[PDB]
Amino acid sequence: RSFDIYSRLLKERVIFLTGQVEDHMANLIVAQMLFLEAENPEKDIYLYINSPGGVITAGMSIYDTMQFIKPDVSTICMGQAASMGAFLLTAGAKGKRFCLPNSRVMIHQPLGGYQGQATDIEIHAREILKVKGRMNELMALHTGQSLEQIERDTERDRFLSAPEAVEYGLVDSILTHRN
Amino acid sequence: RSFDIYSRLLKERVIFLTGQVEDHMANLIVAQMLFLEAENPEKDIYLYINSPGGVITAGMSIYDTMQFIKPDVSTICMGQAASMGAFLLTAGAKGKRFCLPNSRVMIHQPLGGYQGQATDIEIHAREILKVKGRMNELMALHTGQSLEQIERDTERDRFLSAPEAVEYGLVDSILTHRN
Amino acid sequence: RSFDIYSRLLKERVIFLTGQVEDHMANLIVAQMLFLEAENPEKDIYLYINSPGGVITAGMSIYDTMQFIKPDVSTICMGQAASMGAFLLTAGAKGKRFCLPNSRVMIHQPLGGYQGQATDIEIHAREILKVKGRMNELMALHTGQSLEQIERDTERDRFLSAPEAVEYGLVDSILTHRN
Amino acid sequence: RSFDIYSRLLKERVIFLTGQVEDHMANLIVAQMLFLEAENPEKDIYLYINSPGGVITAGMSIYDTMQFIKPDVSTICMGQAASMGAFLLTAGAKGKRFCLPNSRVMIHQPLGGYQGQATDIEIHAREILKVKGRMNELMALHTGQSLEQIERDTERDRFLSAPEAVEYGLVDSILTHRN
Amino acid sequence: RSFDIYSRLLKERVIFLTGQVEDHMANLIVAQMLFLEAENPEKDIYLYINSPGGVITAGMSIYDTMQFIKPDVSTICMGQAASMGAFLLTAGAKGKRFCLPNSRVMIHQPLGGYQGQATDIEIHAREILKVKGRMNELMALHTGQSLEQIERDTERDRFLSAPEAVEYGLVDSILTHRN
Repeated sequence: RSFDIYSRLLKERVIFLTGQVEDHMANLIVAQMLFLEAENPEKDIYLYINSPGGVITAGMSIYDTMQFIKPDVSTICMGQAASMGAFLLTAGAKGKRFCLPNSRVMIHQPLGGYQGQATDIEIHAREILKVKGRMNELMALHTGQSLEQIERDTERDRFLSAPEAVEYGLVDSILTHRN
Repeated sequence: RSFDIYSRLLKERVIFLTGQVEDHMANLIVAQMLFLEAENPEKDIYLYINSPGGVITAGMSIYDTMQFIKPDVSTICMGQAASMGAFLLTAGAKGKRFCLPNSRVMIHQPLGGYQGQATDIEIHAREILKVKGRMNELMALHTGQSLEQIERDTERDRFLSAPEAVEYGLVDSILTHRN
Repeated sequence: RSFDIYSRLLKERVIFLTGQVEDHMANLIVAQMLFLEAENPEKDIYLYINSPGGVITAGMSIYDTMQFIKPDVSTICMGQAASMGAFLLTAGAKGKRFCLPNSRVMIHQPLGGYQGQATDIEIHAREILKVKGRMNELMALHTGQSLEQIERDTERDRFLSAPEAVEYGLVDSILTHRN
Repeated sequence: RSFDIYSRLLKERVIFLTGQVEDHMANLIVAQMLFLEAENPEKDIYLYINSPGGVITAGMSIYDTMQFIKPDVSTICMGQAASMGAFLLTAGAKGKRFCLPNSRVMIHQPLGGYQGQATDIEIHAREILKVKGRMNELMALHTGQSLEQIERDTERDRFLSAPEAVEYGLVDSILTHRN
Repeated sequence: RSFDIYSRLLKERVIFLTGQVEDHMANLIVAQMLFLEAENPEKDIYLYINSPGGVITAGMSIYDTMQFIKPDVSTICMGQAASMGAFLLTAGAKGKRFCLPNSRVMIHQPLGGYQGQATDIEIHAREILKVKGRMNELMALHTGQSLEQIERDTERDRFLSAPEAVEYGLVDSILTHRN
């Protein structure tokens, strides 16, 4: 009886990624993902996305589980998919990634901040550059775009309307009307 | 019986949109729409609106779900419908957008801001202005008012009574007594 | 059923170690493991990790549990698993420790701090060294390096990507894709 | 018999695929497979492969036919399997793909070339890419690697030894001695 | 025996049209058909096609022959069927035109060239124009589309995947497995 709306939508194999991406909320998407694999490792899974990004590693826990699990993971971004939100979005299974008409996307680069000794600082700094780069490769690969474009387009906050994210390979098309 | 009051009204295809428009409440509304559509994609969906407005990207996520789903979304304004609230009110299926007798409407332009490097400041400013356009075009369409007209009317706050709102074209008519 | 997704997943014998490691969530993990050993001391027990590190005594309460129960413990890594979370990872039963593709490890030495009289400062100072003392050996032993290598490698913060993770013998291998 | 050693070995349901891959020698493979199918639809077919690759269409006419026919087509790699030779190698029935101890494998992306007007250059440029894309998907399937693991690794000539090719999902096992 | 494999297959009414289309390999195809019509003028005849195209007149001796003989020539494309190749594929008996999964099709208008006195060039180009006219007509026919539609689609090389091919009307369906 729509006792719990989301639990109910989990029976249509739909999952919601909303807001701040961080460990726990991420973990709750993983746990859903896995649960759906088992309930049926053959049917498609739905990941709706309206988020501004967040802690990356947490963000990556979702990503790897989207690949790891048997079923294809379709993604539909509504409202906004930014930074890490844009990533998991374009990480949907090819041909199954969407954008509602006025949703909007944003890309940019790994953000961070360490504090301590010079020695330690080079350590964590070298690390963020590696991640900055991997994230760029994994993005080059899901978008079909060169490492040059990503690198340039992601050095600074960059926005895309629904048409443009399609035109960029980020999502495959625009769902305008449930026909 | 009436355990959970809202659940039961969701069974009468009634969803409430109350207060500030932000990611998590806007998301619980979209899910209500998806659930209602899944249960019966033909009967209209009734959306009551009493909100002061809020986060645009969160609003649009509601906007696109409304226009997406096959079922028509009848929007009803009680109390007030400001900014993103008015926006969503004027987006109910043409013909089924209402205002209870004393609800109130106000409209304006997007509010926001950035902080950072001039370069980054310019990217974010053309982006909110890119949205201002798209938002103004969309207003024009739903109300029938000309783009160029909605602009003049949105540089500043503009209040609308139920009557003037019927005339501005934001709503179709006034609901006074259940007949 | 699917009231608590973590509850349901606990059925497939899957336990999650998530976020900061401390006395109460650690214990919650200790109980889930104990609970499984009762429901089948023969079937494997899965333990997902995405921890940024935590407290030591509490970390051990777990460790010592993974070693005390009869069921084996396959640790899988998603997102990250620093400090105590890298330990517990490489503490999984041999050949059943894994790192998803973009997950990341990071190992270092026991952080702490004390306050008060000199006599006691030495007392707790001696004690911390003994803990690092004992921590390093166990790392060597679980990984395979020499109490000296491990030693080196953990004086400062140190990262290892998924691959570099196996090579150092922290994890048996990169848990690729549900095949 | 021995009058014609290959004809004699076809009787034992064995087909050799040797050297450059082009329409004609490929047609002959397709014709030996079609022919074996017609003689006995249930018995395996052994496709020995020692090729440096060649023309992709010519090969695809061999991959589709391989999959299409009812019999299981086991693939044995001797000497070398590169490019289209490695694709076809990995395309044999699951479990029934092998390598001899010193077979060496090499995978890489598609090669092509067009000459003409920019407009036409466009079509051809984008078709070669559509092809690289379908090709990378199929290598994902038959290997278990993720679409992104293959685009990554085939981005450039990658050499795999017998055990690495087993360890990678290209072939199922290494045949050393007949027993 | 299996001395000649294309012969054994001929007995199964299978004819291969491989690579370049020209008078002599065309004439061989044509005679193979007349032979199968005399054998048994009722049974279908299968024609596999893996060809980049070729000389038009040589192609029409094949086309006119397929239509002329009582037997229904089913057509099945492996690898690729470009230009006159694609023309012939779609010229197969109705409902009896196929494409294996990853075979590809390419369509386009007639190519040619003359050398001489203006008058002769006039008489010759006029002619290549009559042929384009008839080539397009016959394609509209066999595929279902309309004259206007083809000429549009065919002015420049155009690629079609097995699916797109069926969607377009060149082939009736995609053969995937022997059921």
